[PDB]
Amino acid sequence: AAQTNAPWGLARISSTSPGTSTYYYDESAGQGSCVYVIDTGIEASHPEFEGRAQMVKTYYYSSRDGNGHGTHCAGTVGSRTYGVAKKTQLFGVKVLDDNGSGQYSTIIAGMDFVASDKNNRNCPKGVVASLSLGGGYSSSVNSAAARLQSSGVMVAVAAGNNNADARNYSPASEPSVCTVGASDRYDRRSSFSNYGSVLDIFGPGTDILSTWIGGSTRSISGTSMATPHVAGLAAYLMTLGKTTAASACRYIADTANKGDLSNIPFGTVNLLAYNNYQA
Ligand SMILES: CN(C)c1cccc(C(=O)NN)c1
Repeated sequence: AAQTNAPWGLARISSTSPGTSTYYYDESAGQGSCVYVIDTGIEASHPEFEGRAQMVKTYYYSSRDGNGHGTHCAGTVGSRTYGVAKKTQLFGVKVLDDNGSGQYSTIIAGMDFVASDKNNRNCPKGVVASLSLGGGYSSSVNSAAARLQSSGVMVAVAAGNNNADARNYSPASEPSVCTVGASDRYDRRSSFSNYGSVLDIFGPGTDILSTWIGGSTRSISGTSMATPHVAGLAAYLMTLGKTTAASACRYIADTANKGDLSNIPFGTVNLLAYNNYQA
């Protein structure tokens, strides 16, 4: 399948060169997989989700996304126009308030929730969790992400946006999950992207167009935007049977475009997520 005039990040993950405009992908499109977006919520009513999104848990007074961040990330995972895996099932877990903030205790509870709740959902091709969030180093937060991965969920987490070593941030620094840095449309490390040995992979993160609340769209930037590209890619590859939740991060690194990014500090992987789709 081909989406003409796609957002640059979708085109990038289906190309060995920057600057293309068509997103090429297998038509299975992540059908049969499920991605939990652990964030500010998801505006499931957005036409771009086509009924494939639903809120399953909130830690606040409402399940509504009153911010937009979670809706944007969910759109990059699986919206029709802006998503990597256009036929996946999206589940929203609201651990962040409408200002985009959340306590670590709540974020941990949300991860534990997904590890259990997935045992109650039909996800025949497997389960992914996308965590476009974090703060300073916490062994408890890292352990919660490790538990979620161990339970059989492909966990993708944002590296963080401090132009610093991700070893000092969580859940970014948890080795057993998939830590995602951000790149721009010219194949440069995004100006804000964290780096370091804990990173597994880079994805498109500067100027990413996706869904927003109020049935809208907008372009924003962050490792929060790169993370759902990788989560959606994992769901897509799992539906194709090429990998599993336990092995998807390594498979994505195995098959990435290698050595093509600039301003990668020595000791950080130079790997850009790539779907390797051949029609
Ligand atoms: C919104 N910010 C700064 C953000 C976004 C995504 C991740 C993080 C983090 O600290 N990860 N360990 C921070």
